[PDB]
Parts: sequence; C-alpha cells; structure tokens
Amino acid sequence: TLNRYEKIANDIDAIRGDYENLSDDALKHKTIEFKERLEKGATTDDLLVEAFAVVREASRRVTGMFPFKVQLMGGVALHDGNIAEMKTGEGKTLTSTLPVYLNALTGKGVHVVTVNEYLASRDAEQMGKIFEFLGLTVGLNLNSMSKDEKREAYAADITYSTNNELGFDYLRDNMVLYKEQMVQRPLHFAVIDEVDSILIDEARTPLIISGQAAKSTKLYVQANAFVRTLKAEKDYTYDIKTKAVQLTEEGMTKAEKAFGIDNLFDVKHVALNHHINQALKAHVAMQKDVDYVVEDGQVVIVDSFTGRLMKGRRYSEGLHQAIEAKEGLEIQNESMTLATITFQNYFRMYEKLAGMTGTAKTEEEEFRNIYNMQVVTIPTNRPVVRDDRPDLIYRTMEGKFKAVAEDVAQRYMTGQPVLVGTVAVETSELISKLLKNKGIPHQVLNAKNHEREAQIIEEAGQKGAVTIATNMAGRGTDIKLGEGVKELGGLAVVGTERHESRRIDNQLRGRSGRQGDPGITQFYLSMEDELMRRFGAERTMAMLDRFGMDDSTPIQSKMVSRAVESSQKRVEGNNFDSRKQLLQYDDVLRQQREVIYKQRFEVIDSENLREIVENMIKSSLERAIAAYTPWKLDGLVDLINTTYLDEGALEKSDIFGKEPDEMLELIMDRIITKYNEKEEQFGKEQMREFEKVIVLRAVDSKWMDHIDAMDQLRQGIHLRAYAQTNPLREYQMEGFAMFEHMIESIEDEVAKFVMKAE
Ligand SMILES: Nc1ncnc2c1ncn2[C@@H]1O[C@H](COP(=O)(O)OP(=O)(O)O)[C@@H](O)[C@H]1O
Ligand SMILES: [Mg+2]
Repeated sequence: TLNRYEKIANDIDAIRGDYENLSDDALKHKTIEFKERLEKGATTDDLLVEAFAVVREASRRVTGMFPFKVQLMGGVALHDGNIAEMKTGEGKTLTSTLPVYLNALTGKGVHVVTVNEYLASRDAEQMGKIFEFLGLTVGLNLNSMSKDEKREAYAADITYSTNNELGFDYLRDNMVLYKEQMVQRPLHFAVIDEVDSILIDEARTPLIISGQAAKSTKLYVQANAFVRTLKAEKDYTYDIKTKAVQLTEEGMTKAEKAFGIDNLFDVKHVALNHHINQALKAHVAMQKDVDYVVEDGQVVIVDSFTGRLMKGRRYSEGLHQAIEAKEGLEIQNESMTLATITFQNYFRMYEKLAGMTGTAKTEEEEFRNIYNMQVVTIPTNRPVVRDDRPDLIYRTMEGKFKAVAEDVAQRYMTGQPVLVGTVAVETSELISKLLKNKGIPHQVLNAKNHEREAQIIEEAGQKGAVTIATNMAGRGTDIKLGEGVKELGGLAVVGTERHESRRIDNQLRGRSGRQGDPGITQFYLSMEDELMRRFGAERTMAMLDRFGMDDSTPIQSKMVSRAVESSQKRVEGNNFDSRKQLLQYDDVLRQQREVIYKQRFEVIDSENLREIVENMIKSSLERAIAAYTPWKLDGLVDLINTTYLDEGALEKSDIFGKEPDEMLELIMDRIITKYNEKEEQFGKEQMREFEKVIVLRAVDSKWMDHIDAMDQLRQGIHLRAYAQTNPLREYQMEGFAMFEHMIESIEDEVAKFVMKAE
C-alpha cells in the first residue's frame, strides 16, 4: 500500500532512538563518521536514512522543532533532484535542511536560494544554527559584500543566496582578468525555495552587465539619412504577410550601393539591415502626433487609449532611437551589454537541481519539459479544512470593490482576521480608501520593505487584524492564528481579482488554513475585469449580461467558477507553448556562451599561452592563403608582411609555384621564429601577460558586439523566412555562421596584435 517516500519516512522514524540518547558531541561526530564513509565508498543514497535522522535529531536540539514525517518525504524528493510541492505552512524551510546536509557532506558546496535578501538572511541565520551544530560551515552571499567576502561565503559547505546574486556572480566570474578573482566554485547543487517564481515566472528574465561606454549612435543617423532618400513605392512596401514595411529588391540594391555591401542580408550586416528596417518602420509606419508625440525634445508613446498621455516608457528594439533620429531630436544613449544570462540558462548549469514550493502542480509539464524534473506532491501533515468557495461575479468593478469592503467590514466586526490580496497597488489604495470610509483599521503592504512586511504579516492572524497585500507581499512569512481566532473561523482571505495564472491565485489562497487550521477563501471578479476580457471568458459574461445580472445580484455558481478555471488552464497552455518556442531560440545564444566561456577560461587557466595563440595565428594565416589560392596574384605576400611579419620579410621571389599547405608551413615557420624573438625580448612572463591582455580584450569585445548582433538577428528574424516556414532553422543557421565569423575576428585581431604590436 505504502509508496517509496512513505517507506523511507518510516525508516528514519524507526531508528530515532539510535540518536535520541546521545550527547551532543557523539551526535555532532556523526558528520565526521559520514564523511569517512563517503570518501571510501558509500554513495550519498546509502546514507540518506541515517543522515536524515541525524538532522532530524539536531533540529530538535537547536530549534525545538522535530521534522514531521511529511517533511521527511519532501526531503527525499529534493534529494532525488525533483520538486517537492508542499503547501504553505508545511515548513519547507526546515524540510530543505535534510537534503542540504546530505549533499554538503562531500564538501562540494550547496546553494540554497530564495527570492530576496530578507528571506535568504532569515533562513541562513535560523537554519545555519542546525548545520553549525552538525559541524558544517554556512555562508551568506549578498549584494553589498566584497569579492573576498563573497569568495568566503561560497567556500562554506553551504551557501545561502538570492537568485539574482548567484547569476550576477557567475557572469562577473566570466569577466575576470585572473582566475583568482573568481568567487564561485563549480556549480554543484542548488535547492530553490519558491521554485515556481524562480524557475518559471523568471525563467526568461535576463540578467545583464553593462559597460560604462555609451553605445554609438552613428548607425542611427546613417540609416535615417539613407531612408530619407528612399522613394515610396519604388523602394519599399508594407508586406501584408509579415505585417511590416520592407525594402523592395530595388531598395536593397540601393542600400548595397549606398554603403559598400554586396548582400544586405549577410550576417555581417545584420545591424545595418535592422536599423534600416526600424528607420523604415519609424518613417512610414509611425505617424507623428498619432502613434507618438514629442514633449519638448523627447518622444512619448500614445498607446491607444493614451491612456498613456506622457508615460515614461519607451519602444524597444531600437525603434525609439530611429524615431529620435527622424525627429532630429537627441538620440538617447544606452550602454552596451557585456554579459547576459537568463535564470533558466543559469540553473541548467548545476550538476544537480531541486526545488520546493506551495504551488507547482499546474506547471507539472513545464518543469518536466524545461528542467526534466518531476513534481512530487507531498500530503499535508494535517487534513485541509479550509473552505474554498466558488467565485463571486459582479457586473462592474465598482460593484465588486464595494462588496469586498462590506465583506471585510462584516468579518472585522466579528473579530475574525482578514487578508485581502490584490494584483496592483492602485487597487490596494482603492480598497484601503473604502475601508477608511467605513472606519476600519488596516495595514497596507506594497511589496517594498520586505523586513517591515514580514513584521506586519506575522501579526495578520490576530483578532481584529486587517491586512491588504499587493502581489504576494510578505511571501514566506507564516501567518499564525492568535488566541480565540480558531473559534472565529480562522483567517479569511479575500482576493479582489484573479491573475492570468491560477498558480498565483493559489498562493494567496494557501495563506489561510495552515496546519489544519479552519479558514475561508473567497475570490471576487467582475465583467469589467481584465481577465474577463478573453476569448472563452468574455462569452460567458456576455450571456450573463443578457440574462439580466446585477451588481446587486452577483453570480455564484460552480459552472461559472469552473468556466473561469478552465479559461485559465487554456491561457496557461498558450503561455506554455510560447515559452517552449522562445526557449529553442534562447538555446542558440546559450550554447554559444558556453563555448566562448570555456575558451575564455582556457586562456586565464593556461599554463603557457603560446599554443593557444599560435593556433589562432596559424588558423588566421590559413584563411589568408585560401583567399588568394582559389597566376594567383600575390597579393597574399604583401598582406602577410603587414599582418604577421615585417616589411619585405616575405618575398615576391617566393612567388612561387607551391602547394598552399606548403606555403603555410613555410610562412608559419617564419612566424614562429619572429614570435620566439619577441618572447626573448619581452621575457616569457611578460609575454604571457601581454598575450593575455590581448586575447581577453579580443574575446570580451567581440562577444559584446555578437550579443548585440544576435539580438538584432532575432528581433527581425520573422522577415528573413520565407513565411510561413518556421524561422527557427533560419535563425539557428544564421546564428551559427555569425558565431563562426566572430571566432574568425577574434583570431585575426589576436594574430595582428601579438605579431605586429607594439
Ligand atoms: N517540525 C516542525 N515542528 C514545529 N514547527 C515547525 C516544524 N517545521 C516548521 N515549523 C514551523 O512552521 C512554520 C512554517 O515555516 P515555513 O518553513 O516558513 O513554512 P513554508 O513551508 O510555508 O515555507 C514556521 O514558523 C516554522 O518554524
Ligand atoms: Mg519557506
């Protein structure tokens, strides 16, 4: 009858007497024991049962908490590299402590990660005490800390950190000038609290490191000036199929003549082409004083309604600057990206991955597809008696909010604590105001000060408490019921709307009814709601409209509530399909980053840089030979003198009559002797430094240009097929060629500089 996780739970509960009656020292020793056993054969799995019991016993002694059996089940699923779905209040923090210890024994490190520094720091100091008791070191990585400090934190057996810091740290480690400046060790094991926020909602969120130089605007003015000379039908068309303004065949020929290009679509010209396309979208697609407006010397997006009158927001993909160039305004600069990674791409590098959260089931497929991780749903310790009521539907938001306030006021008069969840600050203010008019004391949490938020939330289950929380403000702080609150029905949770994703709704819902407590949840919606403007959602509302529904006769039916849930499943499914497709595109740059980072590390880790540099030189020399050896017009000889050697070093006299590979051996042998002489004049150690500064400069600067070009390639890929074949293959192929071209640039730059400078 009993399953794998239940069995192991019992195993650990059976041998509890074995650790129950040990002094602290004999108990702490178990850590040394386990280690001795590991290094001489035993696998981490072999020890799970005992190690878990040790932690289990140690927590009771330092915290007073003794992990429940469900917490033991969750612990196993985490060890297995899966996702433990454990409802809010099941004690995920203490639960994580089991697999973290086990997986830290081999001394390879474990990153424990959350959404903000308040939480990482709270959990570190609280769970740290258990680990330090077991003779383990615990580090805390924070944004305000120095390199040396970060290095120490990462050198601990266990490291707590935010996901942002881990990602930034990793990027900076790939920008260093010496190996020793790195702060991270290899990525061993990450256990991710709030795993759905981090691995799903932020899956594609890019972390970026910018340079301090301003991106040049030359291309913007060049493109703008070329576009002005264009003629309206001779040179361009609004393509119905692609929904865009494109150059005609004549326009491309004209652009190719105007600059010095053979083929405008060639990958080496992606930037030129894209700027031209934007300046073309800005000049004939964006009507001035219609699409946008100019305030002073700035440009503002109207937006339909405008709705956005003077928003501070701007158009993406260089479109904004293309308009500024058109409008003769100042081109507002943006710094260049030196390094980038998304969280999906970052966490995919760990040897092992695990995660825990209250809400993962609705994303089961997403975790499997993207991360190849199972969602293991762990039973609650106590039955869930919380009453989750079908949605209430109103005709107008005005009506909905009025009902929300009245609900809150009623529950307040009884003393029953109330938690109100909203999706936006403006809604929060709106509800708060309504409550002030009724004379109802309450607190507002606008997701700003995490530390203050947790203090308020700690108190939100006391008699007479009323708390308004915008977007899961104060997440990660359990809300306990005060004296006599059980008797009052527990925490009442009112949601003032539903998110596009049901998962986010469930997070709010789960804040009530913890550890078997009674409680009630109720969501409110209206015809005018944003979510209620969808395909299958709006139809239902349209009918209720015709039926004769009123703000004074809200609908509350199982059918309609299910219609809402189903419509959210459908939308989730669309989002998941888009995410799937975006991921495949992301993978092209992801793989290129891995190849170039490995090559860059090779450079700073290299015993002698000679071999790496020589190969670059030769590889580059071979391309010079081929370009002249399709009688042969050398040509090549003259070029060689100004690139790898000295004036008149090579000879016309050698011109020649030899097989090309023969020439390579001969010319490379001449290069090697010149190189040898340079090294002798520099001294070898000073030659290494010199080569290193050159190679890293070549790599760092061509990588930066490449990120910029790849981004432009992607933004405009829908114009490079050939619709409606799928552009993914076109992007992969062009991405591949552009990367090769980048590698070739790096090689040429290095070769020229070490040979010809200084
Ligand atoms: N085995 C246990 N015995 C008693 N209390 C526990 C146990 N495990 C966790 N708790 C407490 O229950 C509350 C829930 O903790 P937390 O880990 O934040 O829950 P969540 O799983 O929602 O993150 C905390 O106050 C924690 O100290
Ligand atoms: Mg937690």
